[PDB]
Amino acid sequence: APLQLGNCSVAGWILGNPECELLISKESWSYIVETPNPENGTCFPGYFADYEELRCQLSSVSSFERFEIFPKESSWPNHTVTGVSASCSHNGKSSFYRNLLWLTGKNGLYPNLSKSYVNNKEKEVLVLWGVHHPPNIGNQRALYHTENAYVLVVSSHYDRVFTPIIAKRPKVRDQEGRINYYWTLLEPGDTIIFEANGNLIAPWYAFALSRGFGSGSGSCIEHIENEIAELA
Amino acid sequence: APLQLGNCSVAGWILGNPECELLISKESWSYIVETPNPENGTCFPGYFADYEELRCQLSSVSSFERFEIFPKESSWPNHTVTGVSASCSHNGKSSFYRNLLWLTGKNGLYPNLSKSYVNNKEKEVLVLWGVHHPPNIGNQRALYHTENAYVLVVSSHYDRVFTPIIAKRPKVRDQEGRINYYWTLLEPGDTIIFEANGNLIAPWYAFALSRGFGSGSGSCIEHIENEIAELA
Amino acid sequence: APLQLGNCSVAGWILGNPECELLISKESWSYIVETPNPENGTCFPGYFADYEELRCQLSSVSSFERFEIFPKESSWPNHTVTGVSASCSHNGKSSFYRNLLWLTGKNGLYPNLSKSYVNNKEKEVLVLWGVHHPPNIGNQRALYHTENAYVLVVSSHYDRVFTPIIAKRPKVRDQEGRINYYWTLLEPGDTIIFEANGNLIAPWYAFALSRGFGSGSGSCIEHIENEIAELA
Ligand SMILES: *[C@@H]1O[C@H](CO)[C@@H](O)[C@H](O)[C@H]1NC(C)=O
Ligand SMILES: *[C@@H]1O[C@H](CO)[C@@H](O)[C@H](O)[C@H]1NC(C)=O
Ligand SMILES: *[C@@H]1O[C@H](CO)[C@@H](O)[C@H](O)[C@H]1NC(C)=O
Ligand SMILES: *[C@@H]1O[C@H](CO)[C@@H](O)[C@H](O)[C@H]1NC(C)=O
Ligand SMILES: *[C@@H]1O[C@H](CO)[C@@H](O)[C@H](O)[C@H]1NC(C)=O
Ligand SMILES: *[C@@H]1O[C@H](CO)[C@@H](O)[C@H](O)[C@H]1NC(C)=O
Ligand SMILES: *[C@@H]1O[C@H](CO)[C@@H](O)[C@H](O)[C@H]1NC(C)=O
Ligand SMILES: *[C@@H]1O[C@H](CO)[C@@H](O)[C@H](O)[C@H]1NC(C)=O
Ligand SMILES: *[C@@H]1O[C@H](CO)[C@@H](O)[C@H](O)[C@H]1NC(C)=O
Ligand SMILES: *[C@@H]1O[C@H](CO)[C@@H](O)[C@H](O)[C@H]1NC(C)=O
Ligand SMILES: *[C@@H]1O[C@H](CO)[C@@H](O)[C@H](O)[C@H]1NC(C)=O
Ligand SMILES: *[C@@H]1O[C@H](CO)[C@@H](O)[C@H](O)[C@H]1NC(C)=O
Repeated sequence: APLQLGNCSVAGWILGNPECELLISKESWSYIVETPNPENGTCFPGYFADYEELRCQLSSVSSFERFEIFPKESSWPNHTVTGVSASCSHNGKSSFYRNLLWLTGKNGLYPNLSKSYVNNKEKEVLVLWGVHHPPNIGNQRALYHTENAYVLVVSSHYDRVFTPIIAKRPKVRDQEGRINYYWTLLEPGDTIIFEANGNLIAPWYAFALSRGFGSGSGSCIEHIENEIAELA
Repeated sequence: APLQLGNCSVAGWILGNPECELLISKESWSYIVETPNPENGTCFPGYFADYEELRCQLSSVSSFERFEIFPKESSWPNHTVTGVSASCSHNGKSSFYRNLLWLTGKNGLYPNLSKSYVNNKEKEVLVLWGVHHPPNIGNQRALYHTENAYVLVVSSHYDRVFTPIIAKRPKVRDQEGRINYYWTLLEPGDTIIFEANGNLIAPWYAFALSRGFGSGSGSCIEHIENEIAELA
Repeated sequence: APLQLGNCSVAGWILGNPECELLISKESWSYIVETPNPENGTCFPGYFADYEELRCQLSSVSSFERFEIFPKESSWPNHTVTGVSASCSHNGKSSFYRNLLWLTGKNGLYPNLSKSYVNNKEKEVLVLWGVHHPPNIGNQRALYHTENAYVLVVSSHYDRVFTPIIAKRPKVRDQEGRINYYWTLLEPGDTIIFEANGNLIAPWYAFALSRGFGSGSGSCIEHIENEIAELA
């Protein structure tokens, strides 16, 4: 039972690109069907880290659930949660991915961010977030009132620090700057911790994946050895 | 002739996890047998770099030898070589991997470390080392008497610098901090150089691998093309 | 129709190692034939990034064209374009890769470099460049009159900053220092931007690749699923 998907890419589907009306009551799947030359992927162009592995850790999924992880109403009273960009306009209305929140400062200097989530779903949780990369220091200051910020993400098995690189690139969809996307799988019983002083796009929704026994570690090269074994 | 292994992972076996009584007169093997859901892997939880490739560069091995590379008695007269952690307790006794030495300072400021080894085994040598990542600056100071240190590893074909990131993670096996593992293959005739001013877990033992003709470059994706060729 | 290649590696061929007389009227190919234990690869030893993927993005190619991207005569009036090294000596004459230019300063402090190229070939363009890593600060100063420099490379889909690490390694081909190689595929209509204040080896020639329909994204793991599908 292959999952049916339109003119969108997996990145668009998982990030929550408004242009993709994929919000349907679909649970498990054996395959993902994707247009070989998709258009509706990332609203704000940029690099999607480990994109190949995310089409291998979701190549076969059992029970699949979308749930809210960090509600905008209560999670960030001291920050702006309306980082809307006309980069894309569903119904001609500027909007952002429906699973992410682009946070900015207000009144004074961007207040420090310290939040965490504990996985009590009894399933592995896929958490997605981004890092903002301004085209200019003046724009970085406009959003965060600083010229120097970092994003740190910590879990039991994954730990990385992200540094924003300010530089102007060729315009893509009229964007001079760029957003990079990162993700990790949070094991049951663990905690994901986010710490930042600016240039953070926070997770809003997260996905719980049963996975089942359709794969091994899920990583690619582990979805081939099994395919070869099946032929042999 | 598959290699028999208990409830341990390859990481545990190669690092020297005391809980794994795998110290047997075993040389060559055609396969590695590993429990699909292993428990006895890394004593001090953390990230193991390039773990998939180390189960592909050792997927098929001819002559295999464990030898001492940097003896604790003579290699570090100016450092502590007893970085024991109760993280694990063989016979209920706190101990560390039997192939690695966690070095710390003594008396004064952690003395600078400059050591090297020349490969004269006529075989490729697998060298493993780690980098310490404190949960707090106070703990970094307790061990090294500094708040700023780096680890540099240089060879003919591999050259990387490691920077420790101090941050507290969720406790794993009661550990607030974390150790990352790195490795490289040193070609015959080359030299591996270690330079550091703190936060280093030095290699103690190293492995000489004949490898033979059971693989190509050894890298994965090079252990599949050959498998497909065999089917075809 | 496999491409015939001598005692050289792909890295040597694409970089332009003088010792490799592969400058022939060869266009498309279905396979690349390479000596399993090649000798004539990189003149100045060092690390070649993403080398496996460059033997998978060129595993099958249709029309293939070598063209000049940044002519030495007009592109750098304020820099030295004769960074010759005796590392190798075709006809016993010190020379450098015939697709790269090792730039150095002159008279005063290495002038800042800002250059770009727009892809109007209607084909994907493969751009190669390098980063210099001195064995000593004194040598870095001799070439660039500085002790601190960086290289930044920006495109629509790729954006990375390179930091040189000064350290002495074991001599390889009598070289105490080392050069690392990096590359990216520039899509039609995009622009590649190079910005640096030292330690840059600039692209001189670039390749236009038709590619055709002999592969998918071209990435490895995407050249295997197709091979397995063919068997099945
Ligand atoms: C994809 O685009 C084509 C052409 O506009 C359209 O006919 C098709 O319905 C689209 N797919 C979906 C799911 O809307
Ligand atoms: C979605 O794809 C259509 C082409 O069918 C394009 O016109 C539109 O701009 C795309 N929107 C986004 C957000 O990519
Ligand atoms: C917002 O700032 C006030 C200090 O003015 C602080 O007491 C409060 O806890 C902060 N709220 C959040 C969510 O950080
Ligand atoms: C966030 O906390 C760090 C110390 O951990 C501090 O140096 C930094 O200035 C704080 N951020 C802001 C905007 O004050
Ligand atoms: C692995 O664990 C099981 C269950 O305790 C035990 O019976 C088995 O002997 C263990 N394997 C080894 C090699 O000790
Ligand atoms: C080894 O595995 C056993 C479970 O059989 C567990 O109780 C013990 O704590 C583990 N020791 C280490 C060092 O992982
Ligand atoms: C230990 O320190 C002394 C200086 O007090 C130095 O002479 C000696 O060479 C050092 N030994 C090592 C192994 O670094
Ligand atoms: C190690 O040597 C470097 C210079 O290469 C020096 O800056 C550093 O302070 C030394 N380490 C210690 C603990 O003094
Ligand atoms: C490769 O080296 C061998 C041995 O010197 C030589 O005979 C052969 O002609 C070389 N290949 C090419 C293309 O020159
Ligand atoms: C090319 O290979 C030959 C061995 O046939 C070797 O003697 C020569 O030094 C190599 N030249 C380069 C630039 O690698
Ligand atoms: C060379 O330097 C002069 C300033 O003396 C500047 O006007 C000129 O544009 C520079 N040329 C290039 C190619 O950077
Ligand atoms: C290159 O420009 C930067 C500012 O973007 C400046 O800080 C740097 O010093 C310049 N390089 C040189 C050699 O002056």
